[PDB]
Amino acid sequence: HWGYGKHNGPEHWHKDFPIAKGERQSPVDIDTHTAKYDPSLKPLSVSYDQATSLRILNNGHAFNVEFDDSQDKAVLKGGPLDGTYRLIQFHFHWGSLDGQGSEHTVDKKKYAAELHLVHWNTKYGDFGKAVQQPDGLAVLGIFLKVGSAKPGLQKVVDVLDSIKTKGKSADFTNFDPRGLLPESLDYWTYPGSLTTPPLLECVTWIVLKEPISVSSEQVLKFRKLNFNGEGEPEELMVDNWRPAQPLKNRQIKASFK
Ligand SMILES: NS(=O)(=O)c1ccc(-n2ccn(-c3ccc(F)cc3F)c2=O)cc1
Ligand SMILES: [Zn+2]
Repeated sequence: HWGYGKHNGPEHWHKDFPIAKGERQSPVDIDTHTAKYDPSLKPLSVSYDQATSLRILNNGHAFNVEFDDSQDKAVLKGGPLDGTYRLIQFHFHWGSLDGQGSEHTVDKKKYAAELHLVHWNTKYGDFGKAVQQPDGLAVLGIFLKVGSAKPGLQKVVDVLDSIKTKGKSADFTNFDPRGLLPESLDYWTYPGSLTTPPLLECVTWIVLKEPISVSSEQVLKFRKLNFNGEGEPEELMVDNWRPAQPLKNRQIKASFK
């Protein structure tokens, strides 16, 4: 099965998932000087006031905080998007060292981690139908750097001991994802893909310019998670990021200049 190891990592994925070599794969390097300001881009509308978190799950590749997406409770609209996209889950990618961990890069700079807030287009009725469509998903990506603690992240950090291994889940209600956002909603956007198998080319990527800062203690707690299940040999869940893929015939657009 695919993973992030020496024998099953990103360079192997194309054997089971040939779209890994496709025309709109993610992540990419964001070259800030070649991105083009698009004044027709609208400000993002992030409406998370009614978000209903349900649970947190270690899926063996990352941990997902999952939300109730059976009604328009937490939605993303505006920006480059047409229609309404519902928040289904968020997760992170992170490194074994503070100098790596993000999937997107900015002028080849790697951040310590990257947050992905995953949303699906309500015109397709459910998430599984949405991932089959070229405009099915919108993922809001936010970079993490190590510095001051992020207070809004601490309740995530504190539950991780309960989902150490693959397949473990825990109740996780009343979490407010607005506490994970930076001050500015300036962004870059491009059409791309899921960054893990099945690597489907269904994502409008929206990557925020402004990182959030988390403390060294917070990221150390991510690095104590395990890829393995309980009772299997322990392998630390670190470096669960795919490297930058070729931009090919794509232009990255900026909402700011
Ligand atoms: N890192 S990311 O681009 O934000 C990303 C990467 C992979 C996923 N992902 C993996 C499996 N699935 C999935 C789950 C249920 C389903 F019906 C279809 C899927 F593709 C999925 O959405 C979701 C998000
Ligand atoms: Zn992700």
